[PDB]
Amino acid sequence: YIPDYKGMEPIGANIEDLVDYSKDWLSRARNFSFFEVKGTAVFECFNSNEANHCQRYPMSRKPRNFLLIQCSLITSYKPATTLSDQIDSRRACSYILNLIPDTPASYLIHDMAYRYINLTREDMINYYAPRIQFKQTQNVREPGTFKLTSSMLRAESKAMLDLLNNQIESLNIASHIVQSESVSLITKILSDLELNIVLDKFFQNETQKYLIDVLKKTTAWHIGHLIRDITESLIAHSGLKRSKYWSLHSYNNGNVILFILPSKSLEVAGSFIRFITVFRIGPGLVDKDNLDTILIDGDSQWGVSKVMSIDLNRLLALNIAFEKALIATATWFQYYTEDQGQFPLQYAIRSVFANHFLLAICQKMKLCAIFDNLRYLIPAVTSLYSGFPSLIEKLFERPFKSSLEVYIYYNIKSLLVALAQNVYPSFMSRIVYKHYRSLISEVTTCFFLFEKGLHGNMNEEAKIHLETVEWALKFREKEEKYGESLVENGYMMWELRANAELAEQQLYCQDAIELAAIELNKVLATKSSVVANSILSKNWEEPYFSQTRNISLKGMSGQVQEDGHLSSSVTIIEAIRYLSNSRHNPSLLKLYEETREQKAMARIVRKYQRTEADRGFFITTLPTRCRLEIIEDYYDAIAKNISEEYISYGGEKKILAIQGALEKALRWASGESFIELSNHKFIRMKRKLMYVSADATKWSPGDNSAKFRRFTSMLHNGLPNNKLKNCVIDALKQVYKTDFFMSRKLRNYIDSMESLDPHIKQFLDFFPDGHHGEVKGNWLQGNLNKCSSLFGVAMSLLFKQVWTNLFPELDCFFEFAHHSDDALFIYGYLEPVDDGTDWFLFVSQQIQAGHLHWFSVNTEMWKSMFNLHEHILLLGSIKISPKKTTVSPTNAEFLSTFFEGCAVSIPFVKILLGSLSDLPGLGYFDDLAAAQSRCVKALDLGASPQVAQLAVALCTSKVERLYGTAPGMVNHPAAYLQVKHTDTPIPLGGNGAMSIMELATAGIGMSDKNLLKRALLGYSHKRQKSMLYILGLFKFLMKLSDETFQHERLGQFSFIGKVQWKIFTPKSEFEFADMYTSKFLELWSSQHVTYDYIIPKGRDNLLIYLVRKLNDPSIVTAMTMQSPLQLRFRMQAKQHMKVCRLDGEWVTFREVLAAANSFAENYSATSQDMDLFQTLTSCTFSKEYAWKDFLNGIHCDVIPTKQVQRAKVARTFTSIPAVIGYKFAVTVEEMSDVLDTAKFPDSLSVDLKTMKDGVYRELGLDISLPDVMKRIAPMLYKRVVIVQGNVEGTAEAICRYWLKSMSLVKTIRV
RNA sequence: AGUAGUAGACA
Ligand SMILES: [Mg+2]
Repeated sequence: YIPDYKGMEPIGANIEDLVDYSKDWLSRARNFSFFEVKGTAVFECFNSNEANHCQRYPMSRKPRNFLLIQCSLITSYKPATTLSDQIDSRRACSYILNLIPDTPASYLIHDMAYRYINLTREDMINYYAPRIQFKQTQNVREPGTFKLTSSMLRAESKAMLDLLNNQIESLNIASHIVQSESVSLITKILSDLELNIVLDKFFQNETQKYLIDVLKKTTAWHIGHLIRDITESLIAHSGLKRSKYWSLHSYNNGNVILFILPSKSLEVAGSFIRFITVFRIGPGLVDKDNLDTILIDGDSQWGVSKVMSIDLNRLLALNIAFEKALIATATWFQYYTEDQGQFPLQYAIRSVFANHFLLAICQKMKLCAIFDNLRYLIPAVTSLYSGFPSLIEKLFERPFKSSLEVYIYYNIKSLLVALAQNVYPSFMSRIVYKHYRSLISEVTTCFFLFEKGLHGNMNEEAKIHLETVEWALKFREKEEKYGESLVENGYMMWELRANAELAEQQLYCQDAIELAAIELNKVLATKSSVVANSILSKNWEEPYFSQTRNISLKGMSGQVQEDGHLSSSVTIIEAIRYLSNSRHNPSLLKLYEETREQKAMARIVRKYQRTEADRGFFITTLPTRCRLEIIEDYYDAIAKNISEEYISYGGEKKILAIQGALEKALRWASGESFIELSNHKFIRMKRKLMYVSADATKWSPGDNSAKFRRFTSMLHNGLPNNKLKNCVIDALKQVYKTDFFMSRKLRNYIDSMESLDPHIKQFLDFFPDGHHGEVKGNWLQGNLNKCSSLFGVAMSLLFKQVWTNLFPELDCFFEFAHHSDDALFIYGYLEPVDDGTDWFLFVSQQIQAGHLHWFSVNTEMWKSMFNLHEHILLLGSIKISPKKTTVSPTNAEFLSTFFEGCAVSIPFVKILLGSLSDLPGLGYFDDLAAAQSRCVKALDLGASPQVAQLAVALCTSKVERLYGTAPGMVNHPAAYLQVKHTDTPIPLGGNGAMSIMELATAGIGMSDKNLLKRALLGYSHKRQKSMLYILGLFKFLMKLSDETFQHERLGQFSFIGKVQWKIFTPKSEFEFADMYTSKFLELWSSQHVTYDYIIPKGRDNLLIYLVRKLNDPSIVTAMTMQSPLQLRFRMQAKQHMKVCRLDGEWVTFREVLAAANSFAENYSATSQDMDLFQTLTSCTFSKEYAWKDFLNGIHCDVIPTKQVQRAKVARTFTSIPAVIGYKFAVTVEEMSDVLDTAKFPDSLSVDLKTMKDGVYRELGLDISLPDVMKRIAPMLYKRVVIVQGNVEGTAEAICRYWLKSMSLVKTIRV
């Protein structure tokens, strides 16, 4: 009933006071926060920092290791097999036993080789044996492992084993010999890595000859395949049962030997696989200084590497290193083609590929940090004004331990000085780009070559708490200095006029807040009805827990335990706990009323990102989520009506909106300006633009949340009262003070440290009880993004109003874009046309008339614009970053996107590289669909069709080897099915090879429908046995879909159906999953069919619906699987385990294949199946085949005219659950719940009448039948492309554009 | 010995 809360009275702020304050503030010279970019300045910065660096860190004489694996190749590489491994291992051990060991590592490999060569015939039989026929032996306990006890170890090998189970220096970058040595070493490595050892046709001319056929002969290519084999062996050894034993593998005809030492299993957290590599000395990933030993022979040298301990993250990174480098070099290839208008030469391509492969091999945190610095440094020295001195000072705040670090520093220094001298010379080549986009993209690809979360876990666990503790302490000092009331309620403007120090972060001006709210109300009042309806269109009377966001599997804080930590749970568990302990299902406002007295609590956990410092995100408790949901719903509803706020936009509508803003800015500058003159005359003026790509320093931490309260009390909503407004203000008051708990991991770490250094003592003092402290003002990051972004928009509008009042004679222009801590400001200013006469005189006349603030607009008035905008933003506790903010007349950066004028450049390599890590863990069909979907998303984001096709091939191959369905593997369909690999349905291991264009247009499930059409046509034409077999396979798939339940249906949708996979089974079975028996759950699902499409709105039925949710196969899998645990997928999927679902039991994929074959061979085509398949072929091809028909029928001819590049532009591709619920509703509670869910309960029947007819026409099926509509319903619930300028928004034109871009350098006419 | 680190770790 929206309980009445205390409101806040206005204070009557006057815009005249702020205008006169700005008049005074602009009469003095103001120091610009940025520095001009010149070659001499950057050179001086580098020189000073380089000379000062030697005092920061102790002298180091030995460069540290940078290569994770050391190996070498002299000949072409062949993939390893079992027999090949056996013969290679025998030959390699024969070679090794003839060498002389001197280091303990050489002694250890000698002992391992002796033990392996002294293994019997039976041991060699059990060794290499598949899991089907493996039998335990005295020496061999696992298929690929042997035992090597201490009775068979020398003194040196045992010494090495003891070594394994036992301030930071830096090199001299200032030294000119250290740089030379590092450059020589890295250059030698790179040079030896380059040593040579319809769309399909276009791919053949271009992507094969100049990209694939060039890099296929390189040493890097074959070394990458060898690294894949070695990492596959190490992954196989990392199993929970195999890891405690020794292992010996050989590659390249016995030239490379991998010795795997006993290791902690990689299924555990914080474990390392330990291994040694012994190889023949030659070209490749060789670092002689960091090699453990070199054993000489009769003109043969054998490099023995150190013992390397590698974690799961780096091992999985190394496993896909070849594909990573390949996609990176292909992206570089396309970008070079776009920039230079020509294909790169062979030497440059080989160099780029070797550089990418070296970067992917060296998965080290320090190189990642260096590249993270570089991706910000490059925009700094390429701008007009930037914080490049601070960025260069930050680049030197690190020790350079490895040779690669010194080499990269050398290259970075050279590139930055050359850039600031000015044409964009490349960082990893010797080409001169014409566009800054080519350069920034290339270095961003280099940055994305590093996997996320390479940081040290223990250090980062503290580094994520440090900032929150520090800024809470700062807030405490501010409260002590100025008083609690002044800090919380803000300072008045008359106080700022007396104390100019008041303008700083965590302090705000009440007058500024009110004036900004007035400026926003000037827009909000012209759409009062729209704003009010949007507010009322929220979940204000809907029950709280009947929302998907309220029962999700995302993290949640529980209650303070006996030890004092905050519990870890998920949202659904807390929802079920509250519902069990409650009597009804409360509303959002009711839930806030019940839990208002409890206090906001939070924890911080790692985000696991690839930045130099890992930011952490906060997990709060339930009442905190209620308060935040109230505030964020209110402010999202209000902010949807503001065009300068960009979080409220869609996922990719932001790019379109910022494009429109840029067109407005460029249209304003197209023209001229006129300044009236004393004697009714006019001084002409030229319009100019200046973009500020701005970041915000400590956007949430250095903030005061109370500033929102008054803002909320003054923002215009069309509601007829203040009840909801007062509730939002109350909720904001209830998040002002929060409990911040430290993680138990950091707590135990500090508890294990005995004595404490002073900084750790200062950090620990923030927590009085030792577990949680109190944070004021700071709204936790990602909790009030919409509110704070709208507040920043309001402050920008306040600056606009103040500046307009300041200079009514000046017709300046302003465009503002806010996305929280990201901002894009566009200042349109005026310059004298001819010389400066009649303008300097005019400004002097204005000064002589008392308008002293005109001193700021004498020259470069955009500087004064930014100064005043920054000051007014600081009035609202918003600091523009002095380092991360760039100022430029041409180039802008916003939302990870680069603009040059109005052009758009989105980095598509990020999602392309993430496709290689795409693993939903739900099945072969689902994972293939996800990978292809991400490749299609890359195509929409600017990837070329050829590069997208290459990534599609790589991702499909990766998924095929992941699930064992590729030819020669155990789950290959051809071994058990009487059909071909390409004629098999995809859910049954069918071939995933499919062109990118059809996936982009037709869809993801096109392959199964095409196979169904082929089988139907064959059977209806000549009645083959093979076509009847394929139809029987489709029938078998349809049976499996019927065996499942409607409420258990996730992932991609296939009408034919697919196998159901359960992959991860928890050992604890979760909480609240046993209060209702399985029989009860299935009977309830049988007798309550309305709830397979809607959520129950009553507590009694919603508790059952939620307890049933904890037993979904896709829920227990997703509630226990982590991002890298795809490691386990190499054992229980490829080698195969009890994963798939068949006949109400969990079996292997092999059992599913056998059952499919048996059902398909004994299959007869009936009339019902005939009609069903006919409808499927005649209804899904009425639109999808038209895409295939459009692509096949069209013809492309290559015009001899050379391709012309152009600026890119973003174009567009131009409730039902309640309906099924109403259809299936029988009981009174089901009807009530579907009426509540439905927005228009009265029209529902008519809607149902429209649903039956619409499906009967478009889908050719009647929803009156239960099974048909049950199959149809998942599909009934159903894009922005970066193209060239001439392409229109019609969906028939974007496919045409893709066909035109089928060739990278040639023009195509259709 | 590795990863990591001017927060003491894996161990
Ligand atoms: Mg920015």
